Amino acid sequence: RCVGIGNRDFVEGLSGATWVDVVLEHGSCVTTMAKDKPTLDIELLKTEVTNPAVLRKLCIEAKISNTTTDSRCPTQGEATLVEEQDTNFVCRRTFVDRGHGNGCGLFGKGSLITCAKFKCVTKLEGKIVQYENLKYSVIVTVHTGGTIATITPQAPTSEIQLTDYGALTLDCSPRTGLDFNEMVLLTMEKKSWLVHKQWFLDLPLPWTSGASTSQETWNRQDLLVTFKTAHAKKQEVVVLGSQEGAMHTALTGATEIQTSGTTTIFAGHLKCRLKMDKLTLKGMSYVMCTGSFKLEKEVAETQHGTVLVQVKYEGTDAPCKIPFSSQDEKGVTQNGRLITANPIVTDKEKPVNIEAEPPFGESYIVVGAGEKALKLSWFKKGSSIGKMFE
Amino acid sequence: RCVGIGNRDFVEGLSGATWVDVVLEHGSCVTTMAKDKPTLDIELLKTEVTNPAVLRKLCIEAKISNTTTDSRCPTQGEATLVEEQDTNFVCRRTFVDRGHGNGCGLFGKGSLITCAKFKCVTKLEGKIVQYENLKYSVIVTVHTGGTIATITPQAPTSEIQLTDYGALTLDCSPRTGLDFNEMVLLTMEKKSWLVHKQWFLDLPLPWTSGASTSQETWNRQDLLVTFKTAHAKKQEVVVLGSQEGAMHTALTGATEIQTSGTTTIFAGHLKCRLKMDKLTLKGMSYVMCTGSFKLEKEVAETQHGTVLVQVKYEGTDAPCKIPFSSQDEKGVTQNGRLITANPIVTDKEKPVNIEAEPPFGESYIVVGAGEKALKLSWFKKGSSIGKMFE
Amino acid sequence: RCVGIGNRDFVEGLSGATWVDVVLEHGSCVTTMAKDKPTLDIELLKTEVTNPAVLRKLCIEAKISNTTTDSRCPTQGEATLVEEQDTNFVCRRTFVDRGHGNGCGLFGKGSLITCAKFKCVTKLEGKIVQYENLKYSVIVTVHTGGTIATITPQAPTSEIQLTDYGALTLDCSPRTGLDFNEMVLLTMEKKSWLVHKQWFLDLPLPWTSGASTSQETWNRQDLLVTFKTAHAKKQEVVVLGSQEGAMHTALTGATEIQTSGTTTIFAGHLKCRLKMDKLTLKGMSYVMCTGSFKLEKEVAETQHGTVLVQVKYEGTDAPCKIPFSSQDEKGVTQNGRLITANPIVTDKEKPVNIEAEPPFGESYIVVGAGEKALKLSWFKKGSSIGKMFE
Ligand SMILES: *[C@H]1O[C@H](CO)[C@@H](O)[C@H](O)[C@H]1NC(C)=O
Ligand SMILES: *[C@H]1O[C@H](CO)[C@@H](O)[C@H](O)[C@H]1NC(C)=O
Ligand SMILES: *[C@H]1O[C@H](CO)[C@@H](O)[C@H](O)[C@H]1NC(C)=O
Ligand SMILES: [Cl-]
Ligand SMILES: [Cl-]
Ligand SMILES: [Cl-]
Repeated sequence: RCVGIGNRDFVEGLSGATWVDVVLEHGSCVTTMAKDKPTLDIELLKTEVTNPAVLRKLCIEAKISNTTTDSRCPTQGEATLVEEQDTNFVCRRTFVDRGHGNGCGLFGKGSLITCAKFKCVTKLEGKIVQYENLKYSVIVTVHTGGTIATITPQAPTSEIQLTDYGALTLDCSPRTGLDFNEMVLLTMEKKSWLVHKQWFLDLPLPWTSGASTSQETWNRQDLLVTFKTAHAKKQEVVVLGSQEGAMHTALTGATEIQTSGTTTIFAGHLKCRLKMDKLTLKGMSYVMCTGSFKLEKEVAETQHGTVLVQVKYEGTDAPCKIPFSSQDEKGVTQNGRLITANPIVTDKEKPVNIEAEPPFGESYIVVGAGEKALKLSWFKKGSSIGKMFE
Repeated sequence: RCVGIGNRDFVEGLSGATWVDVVLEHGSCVTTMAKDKPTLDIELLKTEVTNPAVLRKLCIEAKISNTTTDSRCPTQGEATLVEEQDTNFVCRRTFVDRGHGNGCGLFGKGSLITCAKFKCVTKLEGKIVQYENLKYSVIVTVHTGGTIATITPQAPTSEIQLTDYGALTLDCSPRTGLDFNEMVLLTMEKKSWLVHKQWFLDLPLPWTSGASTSQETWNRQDLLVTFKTAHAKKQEVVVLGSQEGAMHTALTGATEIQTSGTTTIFAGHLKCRLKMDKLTLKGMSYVMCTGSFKLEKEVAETQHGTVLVQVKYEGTDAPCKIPFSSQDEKGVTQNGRLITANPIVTDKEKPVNIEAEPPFGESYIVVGAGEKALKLSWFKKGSSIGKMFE
Repeated sequence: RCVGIGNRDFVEGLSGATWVDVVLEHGSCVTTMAKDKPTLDIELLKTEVTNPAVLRKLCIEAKISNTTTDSRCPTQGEATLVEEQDTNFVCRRTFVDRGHGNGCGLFGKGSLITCAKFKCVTKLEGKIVQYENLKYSVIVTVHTGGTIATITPQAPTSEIQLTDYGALTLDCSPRTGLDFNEMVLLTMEKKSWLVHKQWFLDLPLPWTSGASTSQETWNRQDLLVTFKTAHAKKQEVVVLGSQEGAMHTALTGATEIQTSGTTTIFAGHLKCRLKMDKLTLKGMSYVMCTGSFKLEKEVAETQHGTVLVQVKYEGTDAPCKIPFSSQDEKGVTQNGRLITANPIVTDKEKPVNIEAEPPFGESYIVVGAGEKALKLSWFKKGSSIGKMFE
């Protein structure tokens, strides 16, 4: 089940250490073996975001109450309410017709002020992932027939003592992929999505800072509140309905994600350096596969410019290296664009996930060699920050 | 033409691989050679940004039409137009004098509402560069007397098969320089610039999200529209002229960039690790140059704290290493601040580009050794996000 | 005083170079030694941010003057002032009661406009740290019984010539910790803090772009200015007091930082690669400490998810490696979360600083082995962008 480490991925020093490169991906696991010692496996078990900070909260369903109105006859100056100075209140000033029929000695315009109490009933939250929120669990196993290392952006290193191998340092970083500088965690009711940051910040709903407070205070309440036409002494204030449906539609296409409580689970990717004492490893070689591949399922698209391809091998020579190619609209082999580190069929009866990054526009993905090759045409659309909330 | 790889930039393992460090820069090319094998050259051919997402669009020239006005006599309540609920329309409410001369039984203030249709005629776009938008083409050549690798942030690796050398992995990353988290691609008409992000976001023009929509809807239309003084029954609405000229002036100093269609070409920089099978490379040594250097052209300034210096060598001992130094206002040699990886005169008749990062304030750049040295004084101003749009 | 380099942290090539990993932290210093050569020490001396760009300036104390009012009798149209078109002026329109007692032939509402000149008296500035603003001074010493390298994000490399060791390349990067994409430098009067970016951008004070200008022009002046109730011909305009006190309270908990002029000093952290010519280094081993540790001071908390622990060793076997562990609320050893690279007691009478990154929630920190161990319970609160400015 593990992919063996190739001799290009390590150096034994004449003196000093043996240094080893590995890439860990959800699912995959990597293995190597030293001069007469037990097998060594490494594997990424999970990737979690925990307790991310709120950027802003937004209101998708508001309620209105305590509607108060003050009005004054044309010769009686500007109307005033004390709730004008209350930030729980949303207020509006006008002038209305006044005259004999409503208590005034003159026909003319009278001042009017109306204030109502705004309450958010249903809100959503946009949350930022910082370095302190990301965590990876990496399990390292010596096959005397396991130790779970915790890796974080600020604590990328874990020194671990192994039977027979000795002290082994794991020095791991996240692979380049999802960018938490640009993507925000959006949580509405019970579901979550990854959305672009300015998309979120520019949403036209009442909003409040994520900052620490005792007194929740909304900005842009007007976006959900409608003051109806005023009468001499009274004016109705109304509220829009819930915008959960408008938000659901605007989020169409955004990646949904699974979060229990304050924890969100990702499909992580790590690049690691292993440092151990000077030691001669047994590098593992693989011949290019020679048989055919079928698509175990449809080519899936990520929201950050990649595609995931899962294939099944039909040939006889596993374990072997999967021949992979990308060609742009016009046949040019690209000699790159393969994201998966270890494109290896280690088990003929296990499907193999391959991630790759197609050119923009029309292109072709090719797995396998020769005429036996699976050829798939792909169209990749230019980048977008999301769909407009209406 | 290529700079040879020095023995400090590789290790051959006692076992495992040979690992090699190289830095690739536009222009330069690097070379090395193994125990009785053909020469090996690597070179970065181009760097492209393709199809970046729109953050916002901004309106620099608007037009107005369908101006409609409703007015009511003092005793006839609030004026209303259905276009008040139309987001293509920009509206304004007031009260105006009404009386016998314009159909009203009373002298007093009458309600008035005016709505006009806003259209953007000329817009600009600010676009964000994400990882999926960046691409590098690297050509690798074996001198039997070439293979073009594609490298991207998410797919930094390219395995390539070479004559005599075997399987060679290119593992490349962008060098630290331009920061696409901070700098935005601004496109107005046919020209483009790199501008700071908050500079852009805080521009005082009507704007609309880059988000996907069928119905273009502007925010802050007031910034280009002027409602003139209202009359009893009518009111003119006017629009500012084009702000292309104000934008051109505010962009003064911002780096202009070349973009055909959705592609923008950069002068890229890559740091690479080459991994190949255990092999003894022939490391190349260079003596410090001993002759003199002339400036083939004026010292050029970037907008991110560097300067580019291109020099010509006048001495006899090429290929050789160019002695370089930086001293702060008060003579302190800085032992650093040289950005160029391979400051090598490989060809006496080719000029050499050198990039360096001066201290802030007054300093000196020094190329060459001794009294034969070229000494240049430099002033570097503190950082700025740009000039104010007025 | 220096921590010796372990044999896991270097490789001597069979051919090519000797490559060495080191982590440099304020305080610590690292050392190694080659086959019959003088000792070699490296140490980070300082970390400075110099001349960061202004994002926005915000006004915390404003002043008002040149209050002008125009008013018109009910039958005399809309009031107007030329300062309405002056961006130094803040203006407000209404209608007021007019009648025989103030010069008008009719009782009714008359137009009124009031304009006052806004001036900021006390401002604050939020500043962004870019790559060109960060600098590290690294001193390298050969013990014949020192050369100061300058390292920056864009110029991470420094080639230095040493007695006996030869040419030595320092290739250094900042460790993952403070994130200048997210944290902004806030300067009010003479103090500075690190604050979150959106916290700052969403502050409710009058603001102006950091962009280059001759004419300082504020947005959202209303936030400090109060137009009092208008009279027939006059209206007072007033200004809030200074908000320095409200800002001081809202900044409660934000990290304060020391800045003289345009320079801000940090407690930096660097990860370095040393490249020198092929050479057999003397790797240094340390046994795990066996004695006890006391807390020389209280466990300190950073604002980015770490804690600093300084301990004193009471045992007899220095220099030795400090046994460190973290367990989550329920006893699980985490095999990671240690940030300090070289957790070494090199001197029994010097305290040792240890930085670590606890799980969120309840956990335990453990220094020392066995029953002699110091066991400390910790609670870590979820992330926050700061406290609400009220
Ligand atoms: C008005 O709302 C309720 C009546 O429904 C009353 O008890 C409450 O104290 C008032 N709230 C405010 C702030 O007006
Ligand atoms: C008004 O504008 C044109 C007349 O120029 C008319 O044909 C069009 O349908 C109207 N548009 C709106 C929305 O008022
Ligand atoms: C008004 O303010 C002062 C009087 O205090 C006067 O000298 C100045 O020129 C005027 N400024 C403006 C712009 O009104
Ligand atoms: Cl009436
Ligand atoms: Cl009239
Ligand atoms: Cl009166």
